[PDB]
Amino acid sequence: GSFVEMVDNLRGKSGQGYYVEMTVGSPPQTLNILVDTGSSNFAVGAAPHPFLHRYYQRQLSSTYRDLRKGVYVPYTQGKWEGELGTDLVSIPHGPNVTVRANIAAITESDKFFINGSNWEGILGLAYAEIARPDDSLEPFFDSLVKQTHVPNLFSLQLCGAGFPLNQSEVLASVGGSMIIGGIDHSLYTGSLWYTPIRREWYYEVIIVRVEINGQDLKMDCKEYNYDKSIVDSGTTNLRLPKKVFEAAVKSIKAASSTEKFPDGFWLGEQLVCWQAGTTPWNIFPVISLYLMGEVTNQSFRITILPQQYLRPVEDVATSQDDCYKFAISQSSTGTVMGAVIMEGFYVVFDRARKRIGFAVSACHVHDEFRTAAVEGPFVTLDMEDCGYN
Amino acid sequence: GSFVEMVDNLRGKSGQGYYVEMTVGSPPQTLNILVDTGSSNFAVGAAPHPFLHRYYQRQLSSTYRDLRKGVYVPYTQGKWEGELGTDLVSIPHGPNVTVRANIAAITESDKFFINGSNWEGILGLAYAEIARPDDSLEPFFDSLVKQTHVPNLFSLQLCGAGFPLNQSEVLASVGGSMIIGGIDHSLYTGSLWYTPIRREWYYEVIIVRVEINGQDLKMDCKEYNYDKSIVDSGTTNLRLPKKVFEAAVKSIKAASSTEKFPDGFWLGEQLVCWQAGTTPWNIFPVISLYLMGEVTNQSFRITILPQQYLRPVEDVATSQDDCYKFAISQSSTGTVMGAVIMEGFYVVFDRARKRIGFAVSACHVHDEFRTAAVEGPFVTLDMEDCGYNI
Ligand SMILES: CCCN(CCC)C(=O)c1cc(C)cc(C(=O)N[C@@H](Cc2cc(F)cc(F)c2)[C@H](O)[C@H]2CN(Cc3ccccc3)CCN2)c1
Ligand SMILES: CCCN(CCC)C(=O)c1cc(C)cc(C(=O)N[C@@H](Cc2cc(F)cc(F)c2)[C@H](O)[C@H]2CN(Cc3ccccc3)CCN2)c1
Repeated sequence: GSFVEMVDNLRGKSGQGYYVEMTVGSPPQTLNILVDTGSSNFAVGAAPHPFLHRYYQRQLSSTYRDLRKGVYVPYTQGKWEGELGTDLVSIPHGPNVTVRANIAAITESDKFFINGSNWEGILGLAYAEIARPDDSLEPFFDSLVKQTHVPNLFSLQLCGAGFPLNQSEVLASVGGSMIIGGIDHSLYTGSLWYTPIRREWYYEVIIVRVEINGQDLKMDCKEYNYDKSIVDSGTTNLRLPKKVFEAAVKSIKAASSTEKFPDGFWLGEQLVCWQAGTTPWNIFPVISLYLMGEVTNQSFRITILPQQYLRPVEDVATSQDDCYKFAISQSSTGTVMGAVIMEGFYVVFDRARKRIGFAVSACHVHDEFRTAAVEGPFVTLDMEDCGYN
Repeated sequence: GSFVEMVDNLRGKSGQGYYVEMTVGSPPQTLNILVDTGSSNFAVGAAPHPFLHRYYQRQLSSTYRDLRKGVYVPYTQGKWEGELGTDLVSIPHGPNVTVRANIAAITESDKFFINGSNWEGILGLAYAEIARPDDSLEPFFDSLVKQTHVPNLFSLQLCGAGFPLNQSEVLASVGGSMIIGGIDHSLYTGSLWYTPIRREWYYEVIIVRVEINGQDLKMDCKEYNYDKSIVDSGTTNLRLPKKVFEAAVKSIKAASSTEKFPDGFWLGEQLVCWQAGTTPWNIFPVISLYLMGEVTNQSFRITILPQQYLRPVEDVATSQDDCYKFAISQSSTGTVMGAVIMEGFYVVFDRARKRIGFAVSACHVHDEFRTAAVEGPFVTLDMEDCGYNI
C-alpha cells in the first residue's frame, strides 16, 4: 500500500514530458528517460545531438550485446532511427532489480529530442503488438516482469505545477511518481474506478459519453473512439478525432462566450494571458469523459477542469501575467488522453487484470470552487457499440 | 551561339575545380584562376608554393598599386592570408576589356592550393556582402560592370567528362565555358527556367520540394534551405543539411537496394568500381530539386542523374574498371549545389534581374535511357515559408 522508495521519482512537465532516471550498461551509465505509455520501444540517444549533454556509449559497456539489426520508429510527430542491442538496465528509484532488456541506440533523429527537457531516451510502456520492428522485440516492462517477481502493474501520478516552471525550477521540482509493481494510497483521494483495456496494444479504452459542463456533446459514441482511444503520457494534449474536436470546441466556446479569444488560441498555437491571479477559471467549463466500467451496462466518469486543459506557459515578455495555451487538439488517429488529462488523476495500468484505474490525484490543480472527480456508477447501454472496428 | 570567343574557355574537373585564364599587371602576367560562385574575393598566389609553378609578381607590374592592408579568408575548408592591392586585369578568352580590380596577393595558405589543379588563384564571383575584410572591397565582377559596358550577367557551363582524365588529358581537354556578359544558346537544349536570387550575398536560392526517383522526400521545405541554399562552383559535391542528407541517403539506398555498398561509399570517402562499361546506372535514382519560380505559386524542377552525383575517379590500381565516389555530402552550413550538380546544367547568373536560370547542359553526361532535365511549371504554395530566417 506504500512504496516510499518510488514516490516522487519523476520530474518534468506536460509540455516536455515526464521522465524517470535509469541506468544502462556496466559500469552503469545514468540517463533520464521519458515515461511513455503511448509506445513500446525502449530507446536512448547513442550519439551526439545538440539537445543532449549525455548519451549511451555502447563501447563503454561490458554487458552490451549487439543484435546487428536496425530499427526505425516514426511517432505521431517525431521519429528516430537506431541500432538494436541488449544490456543490463536498472531504475535507481524503482524496484531493487536489474533486467536485461532490448535497447534501441538512437543514431539519427528528427524532432524527437526536446531542447531543455533533460531526458535522453524514451521508455515505451505499451504492448509488444506495437513495438518496432515487430512484436518479437520484447518491451521493457515485459522483460521486467518475466525476469523478476515484480507484479505486472505500474501506476502514474503526473503532477502539473499549475504555473510555469523555469529552467532551474523544473530541474529541481518533483514532477510526480511512477510506482512500479503497485499502488501507493498516498497519491490519490477517493475511490479508484476501472475501465477495461479493450485490447493489449496501446492502452486502449472506450469512451461512452462526453459532457461539457454537464451538457451532453450528443454524438454517436463510436465517434469518440474513432479509430481508437488511448491513455498516453507521451503526448501533451487531449487529442480528439476531427468531428469530436469540432463539436467540443464549439461547446467550450459557447460556455466561455463572455470572453472572446483569437482563432490561434483555439488552434492550440497561441497563448492567452491575464493579469496575475485573475485567470477567469469559472467562465471555462469542466469536461467529463465517461468510460466503460468493469460491470455490464455500467460506466463511470472522470471530470477535468480548465486547470487541466489550459496549459501554463511563460509569457513572451516574461511578464507577471498568468498565461496558457489551449491543450486540446484535433487528431486523425483517434482520441489521445494525454499528459494534461493524466495530471488530474492517479492512473493505474493494471496489466495483470487488463484494466486501467483512475482516481482523483492528490496533486491535481484546482480552485476553491471546483475539483477534478472520478465518479460512478452510471447505467449505460450497448457500450461495446462505442468501440470502433 | 553568339559568344564564340568565350565558348570552351574553361578547363579542369569537379574534384579540382574549373578555371579560366586571366592576366594581371603590366606587362600582363598569365595565371589560371578558379571560377568560384561561392565566394567574393579575387586572390592569386603571390609567393612560391610547392603546388604552384607560377605566381603574381607585383614588383614586375608597373600598374600595381599597394593598398597597404592585409586580408585573411577562411573558406568552408582551406584558408589563405594575403596583401591587398589593385592592378589591371583581363580575360584572354573573355570580353575584350581591361579593368582595374582589387587583388589579394596570397603570401601564406593552408590546404588551399591543390596539387595538379593547374590553377594559381581564385575568382570569387558572388556579392560584396561576403567579401573579406568587408563589403567595401569591391568584387571583380562589380568592377568589371562598373568600368565597362559588359552586361551584369555571366553564365557557366561546367563539363564533366563522365570518366577519369589523367594529368595530360585534363590539361588538354575543354572543361566548359564561362560566358561573361551574356547567354550562349549553343550551350544548352530545351528552355531556361529562372529561380529568384533570394538575397545578394551568396547566390542564394530556395528549394521547395525534393524527389528521389519521383518519390517525395517529404520534409518541411524549410529543412532543405537550413540555413541557406546556394549555387557554388567552388565546391565539388552537392552538400545537404544534416537531416536532409540522412533522409536522402536513406532513400537513395532504398532505390539502389539491389546492390549493397559499404558505409565508406555513402560517406563519400571510398570509391566503388565496376568492370569496364558495366556501371549499373539504372539502379541509381534520379534526384529532382524543385526551385521557386518567378511567378507566384509556381515552381520548376531540375533533375540530375547518377552520372552527375557519382564522380568518376581513377582506380587505386589504375585498372580498367570504371570507378566513382558518391558526390553528395552532409553540410552544417546549408545546401550547396556544387560542381557535380552544375555539370548537368547551363547556369545563368542573371545579376541584372536578380535571378538564376537553369537549362539542360549540351555537355551533361547521360545514357540512352535517361537524361538530365529542367521542367515546369508546377503549382507550389507558400514557397516563401521554405526560406530560413535566423
Ligand atoms: C511536440 C513534441 C512532443 N510532444 C510534447 C512532449 C510530450 C507532444 O505533445 C506530442 C504531440 C503529438 C502530435 C504527437 C506526439 C507523439 O507522437 N508522442 C509519442 C511519444 C513522443 C514523445 C516526445 F516527447 C517526442 C516524440 F517524438 C515522441 C507517443 O508514443 C505517441 C506515438 N504514436 C505513434 C506510434 C504508434 C505505435 C508505436 C509507436 C508510435 C501513438 C500514440 N503515442 C507527442
Ligand atoms: C577539398 C578541396 C576543395 N574542394 C575540391 C575542389 C573544388 C571541395 O570540393 C570543397 C569542399 C568543402 C567541404 C569546402 C570547399 C570550399 O570551402 N570551397 C570554397 C572555394 C574553395 C575552392 C578550393 F578549390 C579550395 C578552397 F580552399 C576553397 C567556396 O568559396 C565556399 C566557401 N564557403 C565559406 C565562405 C563564406 C563567405 C566568404 C568566403 C568563404 C562558402 C561556400 N563557398 C570546397
